[PDB]
Amino acid sequence: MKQIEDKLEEILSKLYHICNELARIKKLLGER
Amino acid sequence: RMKQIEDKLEEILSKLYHICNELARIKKLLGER
Amino acid sequence: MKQIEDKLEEILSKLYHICNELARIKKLLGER
Amino acid sequence: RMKQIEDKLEEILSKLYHICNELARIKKLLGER
Repeated sequence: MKQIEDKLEEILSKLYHICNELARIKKLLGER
Repeated sequence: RMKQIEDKLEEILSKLYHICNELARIKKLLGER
Repeated sequence: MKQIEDKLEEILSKLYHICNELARIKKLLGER
Repeated sequence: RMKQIEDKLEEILSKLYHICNELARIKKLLGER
């Protein structure tokens, strides 16, 4: 169960990296 | 057409933020085990 | 706890929608 | 430049599939409660 809690933190960190990268992609497309 | 992609990325980012909040909420409930 | 299991199924379904849409976006960009 | 975006979307999709498998693995472990 703690292994699950630690996995969730890990997954959340990965998702924040993805959000940052999608925002970068949306910027780049916006720049033309 | 590129504006439609941009707008969809914006929508996908908001959905992903919602998912992150829900998974954070789960994590808190597991720390209350 | 079952509420958590049901939330995870819900989140997974949403993520599969997102994957499908990103693939559509990658197609569209590829088409020029 | 557009090929770099496409390649990054491909990388992000593979990361999201990995996340989906990990969350499915959690879900199974919660059904074994």
